[PDB]
Amino acid sequence: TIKDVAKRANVSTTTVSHVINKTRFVAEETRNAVWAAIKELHYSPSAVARSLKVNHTKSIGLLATSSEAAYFAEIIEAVEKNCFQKGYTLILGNAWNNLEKQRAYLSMMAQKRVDGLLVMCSEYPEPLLAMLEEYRHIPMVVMDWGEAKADFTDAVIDNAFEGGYMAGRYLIERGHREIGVIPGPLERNTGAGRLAGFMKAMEEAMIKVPESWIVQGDFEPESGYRAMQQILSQPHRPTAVFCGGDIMAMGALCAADEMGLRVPQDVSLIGYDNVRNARYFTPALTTIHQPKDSLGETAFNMLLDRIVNKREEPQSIEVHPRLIERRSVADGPFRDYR
Amino acid sequence: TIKDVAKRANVSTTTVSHVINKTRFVAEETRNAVWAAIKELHYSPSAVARSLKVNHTKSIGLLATSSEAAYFAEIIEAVEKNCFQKGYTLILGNAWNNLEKQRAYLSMMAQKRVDGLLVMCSEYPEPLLAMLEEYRHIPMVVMDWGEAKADFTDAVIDNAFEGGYMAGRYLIERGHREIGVIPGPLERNTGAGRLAGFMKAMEEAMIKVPESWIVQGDFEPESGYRAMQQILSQPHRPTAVFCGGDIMAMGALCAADEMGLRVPQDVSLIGYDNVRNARYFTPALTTIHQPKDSLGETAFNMLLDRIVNKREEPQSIEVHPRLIERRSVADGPFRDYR
DNA sequence: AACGAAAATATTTTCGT
DNA sequence: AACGAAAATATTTTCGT
Ligand code: HPA
Ligand code: HPA
Repeated sequence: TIKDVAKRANVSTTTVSHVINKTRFVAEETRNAVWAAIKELHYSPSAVARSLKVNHTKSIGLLATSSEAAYFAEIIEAVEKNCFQKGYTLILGNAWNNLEKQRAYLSMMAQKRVDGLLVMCSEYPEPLLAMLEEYRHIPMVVMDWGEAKADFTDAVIDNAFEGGYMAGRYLIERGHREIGVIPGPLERNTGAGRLAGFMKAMEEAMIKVPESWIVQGDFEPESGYRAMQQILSQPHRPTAVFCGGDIMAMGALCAADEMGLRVPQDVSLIGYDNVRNARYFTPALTTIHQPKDSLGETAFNMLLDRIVNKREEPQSIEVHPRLIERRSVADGPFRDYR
Repeated sequence: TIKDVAKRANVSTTTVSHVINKTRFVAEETRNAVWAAIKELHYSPSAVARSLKVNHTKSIGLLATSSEAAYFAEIIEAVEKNCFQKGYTLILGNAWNNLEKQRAYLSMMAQKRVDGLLVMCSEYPEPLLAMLEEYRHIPMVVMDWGEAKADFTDAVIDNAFEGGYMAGRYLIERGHREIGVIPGPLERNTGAGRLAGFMKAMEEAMIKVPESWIVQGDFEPESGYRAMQQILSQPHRPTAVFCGGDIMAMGALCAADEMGLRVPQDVSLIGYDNVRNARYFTPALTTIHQPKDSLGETAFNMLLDRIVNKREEPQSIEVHPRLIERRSVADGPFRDYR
C-alpha cells in the first residue's frame, strides 16, 4: 500500500518513505503531493513491515504477576506512562506465579519480538530463574528483588529490609513492646525482607515475638482479616501490629472493628506500601511508603539505556521507602519511660 | 534464521515451516531433525515476519481511560485472562480522557495492526466519536456506553440506570426519605445514568432531592470525602446517602468518621460497583454490583466473533447489576410505616 | 508418498546519476 | 540538486513432481 500511495503521487515508494520519515530532503510540492495521496487513500504505515526491516518493534513487555492488586496496578500505570511518553507500546502479561503461564508469556513475548522485558514475578524459583537466562539476549530488568539474584539482568532494589526496620522502630519509639506481625509470603522480597528488617529492630530492643503472634498473609485483604482475628482471638494480645501490606491491613482494620476493637485506641496498626487510597482507610493509615512511580520510571529508564546505548553489564539501582505518619498508631505503655 | 534452522537440518525452509506449524505431513525423522536444529540454534520464530504474511498479529488493544482505579483494574485483568486463554497478546493504553493522547494511541494501534480494539474511554465527545469512525475498519467494541452511540461498533450495555433505580428503592424501602447523592461525572454513563435511575425511583416516591444535597464527584476517594463533608456540614442533613461508586464511598465513610459520625447509625451509605475489597470497608459496604468479569469476557467474546466470523453488523449485549446487601445501611424513620 | 523452488507480504536503504 | 531501482528483512504458501 505504500505503493498505492506512491503511484497516486507519481513518485517512487522510496520517496514516499522519505517524506514520511523525514529521513531525507523532498521537494515541497513533492512532499505535499505525497501527503495528499497519503490522505486520500487513507494510509496507515505498517508498523510490522517496518519493524521487520529496522529490527525492533518499539514496544516493551510486562511479565507481571497480577494487575488488580493496588500495589501492582499503581506500578504498572506508572510504567505505561513512561512507555507512552517515550514512544513504546505496552504488552501486559500476568503469570499468576504459574510456571507454564510464565513460560508461555515469555515465549509469545520473544516471538512478538519485544525490544525489552520488564519482570515482576514475585516469587523466583530456580526453574524460573533458568527460563529467564534462556532469554538473557532480550534486554530485561526485574523490579521486585531484594538483591541481584543474577548477572543477566538489571535490577532495581526497594530496600524492603530497611523499611521493616523503620516500621518496627516507630512502634518501639511509640512505647510499644507487645507487637504482633502479619507478613506477606516469605518466598517474596516484600514479604520475607520486610519481616526481617522488622525483627532486627525487635532484637536490638530485646523484644521477642511470641510465635502465636506472627501470622502469614498473602497480601489480600481477606488474609489480613483472618490474621487479625487470630491475633486478637487469643488470651494475651499485643498492643500494636505490623502489617506486611496496606491492602491486608485494610482487612485487619475490618476484623478489629467487627470485634468491637478500636484502632488505635485498642490496637495500633502500621502497614506497608502506602497505596493511593490508604489515607481514606478508617482510620487514615499510618504506613511505610514505597516509591512506586520512581520504581516504574527508574526501571523503564534502565531498560531504555541498555536498549539504546546497547549496554551489556548488569546494573542495580536502589530506591528508598519512608515513613508516613497517619492516624492508626497510638502511644504505647512505655512511651513516658524512655 | 528459519534458513539457518533449515540448512542445519538439511531440508527446505518450506519443510521447517511445516513441522513447526503442523501445516502438513513431515516424516518422523525429518520432523525430528528439524526439531534438533531448532533446539541447537535456539530458534524463536519471528511472529512479526509471520504476521506480515498471514495478515493478523493475533493481538488486541485496550484504549482505556486509566488502569489504577479499582473499577478499571478489575475489568482489564479480566480482559487479559480472556486474551491469554485464547492466544491473544494485550496492548494496554490509557488515554486519560485526553483527545491527543487518544488520537496518538489510536494511531500506534492501527499501525501496530491490532486485530481488534477494546474501547473504554468514559467520556465520548463528538470529536472522539469521529476519530473512532475513521477506524471503523479495525473491528472494535466500546464497553462503557449506556446505549448504542453509533453504528460502526459492537457495544455491551451495563444498564446503569436500572441500577441507580435499584439503589434508590432499597433506601426507600428501608424507611428513608431524606436522601442525598454524590454522583460521578455526568459526561459518563456510570455517572449520569446511575443518577437518573436513582431519581426516577425518587419521583415515583414523591421524594425531592434538595439541591444542597447532590454533590458531584470524580469517582476518586478524595471527591467523596469532600462531598460527604459538604452534605453533613449543613443544618439539615439526610438520613441516607447514595454514592455513585465504591471507591468514592470509601472516601465518604472516612469523612463521616472524621466528623464523629457513625455509619450507619448516623448515616446510611450505599455505593455502586462492588469492588473486590468493598467487603473490607468499615463497615462492610452495601452496594450495587457491576458484573465486571462478565463485562470483560463478554466484550472480548464479541470482538473475537466479529474478528473470526468476519461479522459486520453492530451488536449490543446487555449485562445486569444486582444489589449486594452488606452492613452500611440502617432502617429508616418510615420503615414501620409501610 | 514426502518434499522443494520461488513468489509474495509491506517496508527501508544503498548506490546510483 | 532531488529523486529511483532493486536488494533486503524473515516468514508462508502455491504448484510442482
Ligand atoms: O506481592 C505483593 N502483592 C501485593 N502488594 C504487595 N506489596 C508488596 N509486595 C506485594
Ligand atoms: O469512570 C469510572 N471510574 C471509576 N469507577 C467507576 N465506576 C463506574 N464508572 C467509573
